[PDB]
Amino acid sequence: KVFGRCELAAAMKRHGLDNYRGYSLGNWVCAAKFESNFNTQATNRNTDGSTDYGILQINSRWWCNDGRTPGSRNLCNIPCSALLSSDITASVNCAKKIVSDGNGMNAWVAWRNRCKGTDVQAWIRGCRL
Ligand SMILES: [Cl-]
Ligand SMILES: [Cl-]
Ligand SMILES: [Cl-]
Ligand SMILES: [Cl-]
Ligand SMILES: [Cl-]
Ligand SMILES: [Cl-]
Ligand SMILES: [Cl-]
Ligand SMILES: [Cl-]
Ligand SMILES: [Cl-]
Ligand SMILES: [Cl-]
Ligand code: NA
Repeated sequence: KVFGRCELAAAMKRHGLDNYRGYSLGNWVCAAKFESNFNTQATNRNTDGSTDYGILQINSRWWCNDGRTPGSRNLCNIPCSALLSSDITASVNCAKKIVSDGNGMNAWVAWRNRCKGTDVQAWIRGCRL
């Protein structure tokens, strides 16, 4: 599913991401924009052999099982394919664990490089939320 911007903001908000670990909703929308272009089916191989999955590009080295990432863990206790669903529940539950791991949203390199410190409120402008 390719979410619209406000459509994703509303779903993330409903799932409790707004101000989760202190990160406002626009941070999460910005991260999803640059991680997946709001496409739940996005997948991208990393150089280490892991793969990132779904709207928030959650990686298989630590967070989900894809059966092809040697030495990796599955700390969200889910198959990585569950992160590609139209329904973002699994991705959000897993993202909550990631952003709690110690470095906050810096875990998403694209957030650090493209969203951190910017006017992230713009990502929720116009939305009836
Ligand atoms: Cl915001
Ligand atoms: Cl881009
Ligand atoms: Cl894909
Ligand atoms: Cl992989
Ligand atoms: Cl995801
Ligand atoms: Cl594996
Ligand atoms: Cl393969
Ligand atoms: Cl393994
Ligand atoms: Cl999803
Ligand atoms: Cl933080
Ligand atoms: Na894994």
